Amino acid sequence: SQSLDRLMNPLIDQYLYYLNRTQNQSGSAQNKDLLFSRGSPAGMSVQPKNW
Amino acid sequence: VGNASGNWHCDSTWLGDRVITTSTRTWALPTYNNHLYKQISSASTGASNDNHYFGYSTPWGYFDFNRFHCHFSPRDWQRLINNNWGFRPKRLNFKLFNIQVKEVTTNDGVTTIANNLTSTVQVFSDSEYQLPYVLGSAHQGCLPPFPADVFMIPQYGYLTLNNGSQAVGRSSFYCLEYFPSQMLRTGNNFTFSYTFEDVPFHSSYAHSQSLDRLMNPLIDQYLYYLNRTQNQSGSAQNKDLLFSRGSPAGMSVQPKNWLPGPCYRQQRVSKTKTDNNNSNFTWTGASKYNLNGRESIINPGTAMASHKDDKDKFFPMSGVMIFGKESAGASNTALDNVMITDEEEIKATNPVATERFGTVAVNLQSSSTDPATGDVHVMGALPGMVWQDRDVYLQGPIWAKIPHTDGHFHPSPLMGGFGLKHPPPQILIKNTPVPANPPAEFSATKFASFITQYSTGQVSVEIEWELQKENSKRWNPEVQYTSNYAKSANVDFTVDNNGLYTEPRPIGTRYLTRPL
Amino acid sequence: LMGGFGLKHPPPQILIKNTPVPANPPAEFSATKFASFITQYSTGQVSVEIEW
Amino acid sequence: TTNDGVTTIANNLTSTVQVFSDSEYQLPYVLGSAHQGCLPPFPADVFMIPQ
Repeated sequence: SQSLDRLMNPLIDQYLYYLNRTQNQSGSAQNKDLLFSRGSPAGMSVQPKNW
Repeated sequence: VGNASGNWHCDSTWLGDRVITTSTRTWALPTYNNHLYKQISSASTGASNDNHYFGYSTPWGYFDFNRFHCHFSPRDWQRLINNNWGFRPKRLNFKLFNIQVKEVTTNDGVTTIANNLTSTVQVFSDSEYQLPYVLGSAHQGCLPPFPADVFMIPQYGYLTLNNGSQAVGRSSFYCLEYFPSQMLRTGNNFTFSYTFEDVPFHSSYAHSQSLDRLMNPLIDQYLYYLNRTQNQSGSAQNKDLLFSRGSPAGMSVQPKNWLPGPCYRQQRVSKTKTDNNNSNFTWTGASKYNLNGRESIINPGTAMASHKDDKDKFFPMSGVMIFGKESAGASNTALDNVMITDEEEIKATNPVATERFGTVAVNLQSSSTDPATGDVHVMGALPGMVWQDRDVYLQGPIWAKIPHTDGHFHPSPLMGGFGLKHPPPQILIKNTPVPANPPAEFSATKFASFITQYSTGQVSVEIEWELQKENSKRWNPEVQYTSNYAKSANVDFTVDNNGLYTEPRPIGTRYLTRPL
Repeated sequence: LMGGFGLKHPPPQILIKNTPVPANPPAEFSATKFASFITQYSTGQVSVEIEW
Repeated sequence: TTNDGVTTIANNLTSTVQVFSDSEYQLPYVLGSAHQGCLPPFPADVFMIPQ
């Protein structure tokens, strides 16, 4: 009744982070930089799984 | 009513080959979804066929302590590390007491809170694993690592078979109200005991030898191998076949007996942006798997080393555990607001996540320009493999329910920890709805006038951990986790002037050594 | 030096604390540190018997 | 609770106060220093508990 990639709770974020954006937008078209974000129902395909 | 329902049991006890940790925290639980179940999905949103979902939202909350720091203290975590080759869960004792149901009302700015003595809060344990298990996913809302802290109970929500923001017929909708639950008033309580299944000890040790370096550096081998196929002699090239036997001189060519662990190569990323390639390869570059159309990125996948040699500045794009930093944001946030784990004590058995596994032939040499040695970026299996698993961390996960299927492979939770067929069951809690004043004549319409109220109370969790003392005749001292004896304005793992507990950095468990 | 008796094991410290009672929480989860508590105090008697 | 000058005090029957004795001397002993906040020499007097 559940897909391996869809087990997490669709109401709670994760206390884990991951590399969100490596381009860094700001109006300079491109400016490298490193940014991270924590999992969320918003983006499930990028959350850390277990299997 | 006027009598305590339980005491504050929180402490640790060290007993030779066993340690018992007991934690107690104050919790708070608000009414969720206004006593309603709701259908949720990715319908009419940012879309993306790789982020679609279909599930439901329950008015229930749940207790979770799947984080190590919920039980062990920094000091305790240290004692465990510096002195034990391994450890495992054993028994579990859950207590729920001092139920305080508060009733709240507001009017014209005035907000007064009162006690609803004659109110109940429902609790039950899914000890049959009939409900969707959502503790395997490293979510927030667990017991605060700091005892004095107060936390809220996370809301329960599950997902089912979804077809792009649209469910199927074989999808499942569960009602938690269809479960027998124990109702508790202010003078009641709830206890529960659990027994962890038999699982292997966690590797709290680091190998003293590399898989490729086991042989005796003083003795040759009675085995030979093709040494040179060119044959030097002054004719530039003259074919011929020559063999030689292994020797300390050439260890990389000696016949071994085993092979490094599996490998699923990922892209490399430097901490120094100035060293990084341009563009946003976060997605289009990362490694992911394809599951029924919608493909998902791969977090810590195959247990592979983070960085090699000195290059401690590199790390897999999505092959390492990254924890927050108290004040860190949700979307933005730079390096100085995150903590990246360094899987290093694994370079002796497991390959490097960024580099290749090895090289393989691709053709023959029959008058054909040989060879064909091609790089390997994905392996797995092969009789003779030997590898270590991902290390656990103080703020890291603990256990994870092993999916019930026809088969699996080394069911070690990729995020680290223990894989349990029957893990600590989900403990669900819910405030009983108290309808406000009804009409004066019947109305078969669905009631919707409820008295807003919440509840608070304490909760105790006792866990017995079996240790595994170390037995090494290693002469030289060992590597130990220690605090910087140097002068400092802030003491690690404490509180600031504003009163806020912060965890300086993540801590592994592999410091002691053992011969491979 | 201030006078009295020197005890290796003197009368232990007796610590007391009011249990925090969180005020009405939100309607949706927030992993942020809770800070909305109901202000309250406590009073009572205390007896001490000593045989000299 | 207080509001617009109005200050009313009520009973929280369902409330608890925690107590314990450091009988193992694990915590810093601060009774050696002649501090104030002890039991009032006069029985009828009322005192506050030192922090």
